[PDB]
Amino acid sequence: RVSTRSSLAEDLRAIGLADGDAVLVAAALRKVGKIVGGPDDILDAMRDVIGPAGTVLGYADWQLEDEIRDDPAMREHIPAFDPLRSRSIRDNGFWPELIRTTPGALRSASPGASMAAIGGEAEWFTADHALDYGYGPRSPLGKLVEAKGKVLMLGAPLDTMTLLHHAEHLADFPNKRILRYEAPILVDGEKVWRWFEEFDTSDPPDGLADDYFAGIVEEFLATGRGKRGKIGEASSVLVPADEIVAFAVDWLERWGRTA
Amino acid sequence: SRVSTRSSLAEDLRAIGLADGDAVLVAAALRKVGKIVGGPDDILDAMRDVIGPAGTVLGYADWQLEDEIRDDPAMREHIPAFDPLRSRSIRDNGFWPELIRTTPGALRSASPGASMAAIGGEAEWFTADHALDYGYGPRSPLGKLVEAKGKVLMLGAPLDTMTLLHHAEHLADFPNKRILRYEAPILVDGEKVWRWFEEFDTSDPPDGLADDYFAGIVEEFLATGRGKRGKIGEASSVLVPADEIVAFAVDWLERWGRTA
Repeated sequence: RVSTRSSLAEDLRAIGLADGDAVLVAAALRKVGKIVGGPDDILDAMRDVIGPAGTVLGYADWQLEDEIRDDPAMREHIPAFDPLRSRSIRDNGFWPELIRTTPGALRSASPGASMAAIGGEAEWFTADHALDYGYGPRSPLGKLVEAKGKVLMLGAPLDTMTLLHHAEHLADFPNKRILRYEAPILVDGEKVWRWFEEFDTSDPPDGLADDYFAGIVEEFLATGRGKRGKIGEASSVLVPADEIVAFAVDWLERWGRTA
Repeated sequence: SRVSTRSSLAEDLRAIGLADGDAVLVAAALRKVGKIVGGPDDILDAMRDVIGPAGTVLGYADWQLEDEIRDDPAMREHIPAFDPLRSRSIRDNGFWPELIRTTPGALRSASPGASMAAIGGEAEWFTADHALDYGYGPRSPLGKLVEAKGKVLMLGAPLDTMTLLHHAEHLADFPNKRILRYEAPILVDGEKVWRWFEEFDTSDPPDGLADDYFAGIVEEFLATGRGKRGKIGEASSVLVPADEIVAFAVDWLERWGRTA
């Protein structure tokens, strides 16, 4: 069947979205199916279910492709990171670009961990995003747990749950990989190369698989605290950010104590 | 097999004919340009560097409607009205018009079928007072482009996608000019109100002509030496004065209707 802004609203209410919720969404918009007014009907329906006080987020990142790090003669030609002009990454899909390009949207300043938010608390999730360790508490992810937010996997593969990288920052497990890279950002309004360091989110900890987030999400849904539903034609899940992070921290700490 | 930079694209745009201050309507196929360092925005950034802050880059936006609005009924109330701020550009000619519209500081026309995204110094002038009915006539950024003696750059896109020539279809005097009538939801007094539109049909060539007959008119105009070709990145491009090819397409169409 075709999905409308009214139809998508009922599908989002059924899966467990309410007024005032702040939900981080990673979406594979192709699985949703035919929509009348395009994929904007999804975002418009969400802002109707959660209201103007609710907030919708999306993992923006940016198109850099690691050709900046050690391809000199590119350095003077790589544009600086601008949280107003830098396009979001196309790895997980068009959904982060849909939020950012929507009028009235905002975008945090940490290049690797940048989130595109829109809604009443969009000014709060994007503000004061730490550059180094951009997945820690001083990030939109940590504020999503602090605000008891939700996460909706709109047909996207479950291993793409970026929120669980915030659990990697908190989990006490031995030998985390410290990733030090150099990226160009805007310092005093001009392009300046800053040295960054964070926990390796491009590769899992030594031992686990690249998609070990998928097993953590499937284990959490087995508890019943999560909800599974369909939005249009895309089978989706909806989990609380505060519980699945604490569930993943215990998952990682339990796995790390085997030393 | 070379890569293009913001500085590299600027020097390529200067050789094709782009200069300071002038306006340029761009229909582009960004894949033909090849690898670019800072993404496709380097193309738009390079133009605004060559044309200066007073120049204006325009793009044919239209909007996503897919003609499912046409007569599919009771799907009528579910169609969001046309918003020159939130309705996205059609994706059939490429990402370029949406690249301009989503760029900060850009504006967008008000005629749904013929809407145009513009950014630059005179972005306010080109997008203003765009007539809903006959959105390709003299009261459109196409007519304002001819008035300001702008240019048209075919950045890898096929020459039959030069939208400016639709403005010449409106000006040319040839018999049996088809008329397209349709209704689409727009914004009247801040609310969605359906409106019947009347315009010269642009989705089909007039009187059994080739669907790509725009490409021939540009190819014949380029034979006069009045335009200029040149590679921008790795894409063969065509820069053409806006006023001269409209006068060329008018005489081409008027003499064609006479010969019939």
